[PDB]
Amino acid sequence: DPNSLRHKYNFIADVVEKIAPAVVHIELFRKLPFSKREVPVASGSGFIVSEDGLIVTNAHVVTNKHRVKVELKNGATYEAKIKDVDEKADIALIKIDHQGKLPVLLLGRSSELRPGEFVVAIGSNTVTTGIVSTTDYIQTDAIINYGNAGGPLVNLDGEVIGINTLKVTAGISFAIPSDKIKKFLTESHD
Amino acid sequence: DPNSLRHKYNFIADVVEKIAPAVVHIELFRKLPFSKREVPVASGSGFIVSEDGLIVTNAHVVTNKHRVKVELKNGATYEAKIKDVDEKADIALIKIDHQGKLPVLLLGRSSELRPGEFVVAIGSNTVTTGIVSTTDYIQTDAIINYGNAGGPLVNLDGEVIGINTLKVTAGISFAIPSDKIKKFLTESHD
Amino acid sequence: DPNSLRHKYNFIADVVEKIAPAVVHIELFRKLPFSKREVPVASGSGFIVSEDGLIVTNAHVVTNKHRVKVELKNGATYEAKIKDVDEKADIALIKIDHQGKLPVLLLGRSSELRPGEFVVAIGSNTVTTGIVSTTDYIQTDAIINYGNAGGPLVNLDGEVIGINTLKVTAGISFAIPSDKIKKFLTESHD
Repeated sequence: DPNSLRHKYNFIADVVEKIAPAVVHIELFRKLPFSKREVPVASGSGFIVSEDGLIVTNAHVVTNKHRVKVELKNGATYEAKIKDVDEKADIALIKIDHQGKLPVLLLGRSSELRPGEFVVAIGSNTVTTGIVSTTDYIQTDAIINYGNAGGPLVNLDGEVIGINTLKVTAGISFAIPSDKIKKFLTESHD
Repeated sequence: DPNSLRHKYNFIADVVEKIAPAVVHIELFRKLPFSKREVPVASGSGFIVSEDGLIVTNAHVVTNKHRVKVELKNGATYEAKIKDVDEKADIALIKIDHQGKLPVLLLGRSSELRPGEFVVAIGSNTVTTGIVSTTDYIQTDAIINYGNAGGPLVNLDGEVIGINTLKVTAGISFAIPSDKIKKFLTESHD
Repeated sequence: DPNSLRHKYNFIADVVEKIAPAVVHIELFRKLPFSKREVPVASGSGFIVSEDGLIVTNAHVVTNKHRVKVELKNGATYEAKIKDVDEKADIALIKIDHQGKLPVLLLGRSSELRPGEFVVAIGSNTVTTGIVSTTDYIQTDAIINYGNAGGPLVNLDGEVIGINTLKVTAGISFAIPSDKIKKFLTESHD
């Protein structure tokens, strides 16, 4: 039955299946006090914004300090390189040397978001959904935790319209807008 | 693409765009101890149930005590007047003298709610959504906080079927039913 | 208007109306210290997986210890009998002697769940909804509390794809999968 409710109405499933591949797991490693032996300090999610392997996450998953390894949905790990890390903006860009063209999430214009729009908050995997709760930051219903922090908050078209953050206020989560990411990204390409 | 998921399925956005104008921000002001100088004690949301400017909220946003100012979505502030405040019912009615016909939210019959119905919880702006979790009060999934307390909980037709309240139990929010509001409202018109 | 949003899009209401009858309220009673006088120790939900009145819940609503009474949506109470209680699996099967064929929830294959699928978490009544947050246990957005613990987590077809559990982690609820239930159930029929 394509007249069935499950087929007719799992539009979030449809979005997640489309974006999961471009969402990646990031791990921050620090060196032990007087050792050459590094160990993971921070873990998070990010996503790919370019075929050759540019990746964006927030400044908490990645900070210029440490060493970063990326792991792709498929399960191959990759030493990643830190191209830029704006702390004020809470955004980070890293690059991995992948063999062949990668899958990419396009950015949506977060000024077009309408209050009430469904969005999907996704990481590495773990996915929650909700709506845009306010027209800075984008606020939302959707739970954000360590499973999806750093990862994208997307609209029903599969367009990144935020980065998930762990800031929460009275049940409401906060994400950095894609418009800040657009900005950040163009000012790095300098 | 009107075949796009974002167009096809943002029905909550569609409801919010329709009701936002009739949802208003209320502020309760008290006089300082021995001064003529008043200051805001309480803040909340309400909505309009009549063109000339009758407005309903709960008895926590407004209580016969203080002084109330209303601010409309558009941003004009207005001294509001307290027409009735049932404490047992946790409902309040106030009136503002607006220049011209205002937008109005109709009441739905909250006995018709079916378990599982999507409802939208809205304030001033900030919006959350969920479902009716139980057939007194209407219980629901949707987060209610200071952003939308006092404001309406509506059904997918844009009909007020509750007032948002800050009572919460094991994750579940409570709203005063429109049927109590209908009651309250008719017993005031006395 | 069947072109109305409320008619067009309350698919969760539609599912809940279909499954509510097969969802039941369970109560665990223990004997007072040196008395014949028993009193309720635990309360929960379950559901029916057979016309003659087999019922499943988790091992927390029911444990081989106590005495169990079932109450049906309609409101008739029934002494229930404990047919099997796997503690490691956190599943329990009980049987009630009902007069006539009861309504039954079929099991879906929880390996078919896709991340993002809407599911509905239901008890006795109280209902919450969310999505599958991870491909062991099924994780989800939906609030699970005492209102629906023990009860089924279902997919949009009305197929039980989990049992609701009170385990929670960073906002995310856990349910025992239908595939474990299938397993459990066939190994009991021994």
